[PDB]
Amino acid sequence: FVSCPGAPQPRYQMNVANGFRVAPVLGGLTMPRGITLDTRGNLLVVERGRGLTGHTLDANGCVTSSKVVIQDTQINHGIDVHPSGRRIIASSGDIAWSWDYDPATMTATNRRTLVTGMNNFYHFTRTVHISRKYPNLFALNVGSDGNIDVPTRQQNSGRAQIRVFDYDQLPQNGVPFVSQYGRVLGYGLRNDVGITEDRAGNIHSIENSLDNAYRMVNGQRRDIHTNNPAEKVYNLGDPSNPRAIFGGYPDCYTVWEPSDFTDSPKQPGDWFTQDNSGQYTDAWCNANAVKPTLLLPPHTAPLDMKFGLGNDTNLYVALHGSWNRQPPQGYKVVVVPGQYSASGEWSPTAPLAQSRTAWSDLLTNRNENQCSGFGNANCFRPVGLVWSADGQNLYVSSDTSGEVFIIKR
Ligand SMILES: O=C(O)c1cc(C(=O)O)c2c(n1)C(=O)C(=O)c1cc(C(=O)O)[nH]c1-2
Ligand SMILES: [Ca+2]
Repeated sequence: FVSCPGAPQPRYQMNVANGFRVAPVLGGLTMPRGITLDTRGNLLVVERGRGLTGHTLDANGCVTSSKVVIQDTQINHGIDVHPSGRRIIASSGDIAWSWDYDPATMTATNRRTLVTGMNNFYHFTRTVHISRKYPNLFALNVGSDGNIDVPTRQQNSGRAQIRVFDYDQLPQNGVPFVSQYGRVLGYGLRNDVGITEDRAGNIHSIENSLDNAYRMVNGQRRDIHTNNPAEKVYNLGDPSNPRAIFGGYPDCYTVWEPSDFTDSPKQPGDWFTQDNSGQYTDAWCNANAVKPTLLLPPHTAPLDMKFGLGNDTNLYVALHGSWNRQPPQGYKVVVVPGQYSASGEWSPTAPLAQSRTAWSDLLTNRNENQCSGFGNANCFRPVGLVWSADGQNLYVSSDTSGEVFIIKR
């Protein structure tokens, strides 16, 4: 395999790990965000500002034709296909809807309003994940309204949190996100755009953390943003038994670089607060917040993740790349090694405190540190991931470059 028939050349230099090949399958798309595959293996793409587009595939996984499945200017990221293959769910910043779906023709009909009132202008993606273990259940993310959204201390803020809804219980015209139907799976989660599940049905989420981090040291503001805080994954567990896991936000953040913490020694994965005073101190975080399972580098901006299939026991993560770091970093797909229990529960191989070095590059730009976005510096910016059912092809969207790629074993 070298390339897909009729597909455009990649816009940018793309390097891949040993044993893989990469090629574009789609170009010139309008802000392609979330992607998935239906039950007949067709590719579905949210083209933010256009709608859901549907793409038939050949035996190599190349795209042969495209059509508009949902003509809608408001759906802006989230998309999933029910395990039955006969329903899809997609969202704007404000509302999640379902449609009846027929994979034979990639046709969406009979729109139904599910969940309402979610809009904010700061973090406006509403990631959708339908539980594969419990197919009547679906999760929705609502990120914070602001870098440090203090009201998110309360669950009933309806922000920086993921709720699980039972489709079969929803009134016909839908429900507010903050309602008894939206059961809090995790809160204190700044912006958890990437959501997936392991083979046991546990929900794992991945977080975009704090911008412009500082640490108060003897009353002076130390700028620690270059290498703090960590991006991170949470294991939110069984979505049929939601328990409102507290992830720490808006007060507690996760150490990436310990050398930024001179007042008292820290390890990667430890909690810190910006001020370390009043009620919400470092010690308070230790006693009250649930730790993530693994770390990824500051500002890398994970937007999706997917587990490998079959005998591939890795987690794959799309890192959109930073704006709040000099030099920039991310702009890649990475691999995190792990293992499964007998029941299919995934865990990373590295202990949390050793996880800074545990990931590795799968798909990269020429040099992530060269990706400023001014002049000729431009890079592909991974957003969405999906594996083919045979585990041989991994699709990757890049919103700002208008591309979808296939990574082939
Ligand atoms: O720290 C950063 O440099 C940085 C970069 C990006 C990015 O440009 O994608 C995001 C974030 N942070 C972030 O915190 C966040 O919630 C976020 C959401 C998105 C998105 O594309 O949906 N990008 C980013
Ligand atoms: Ca950030």
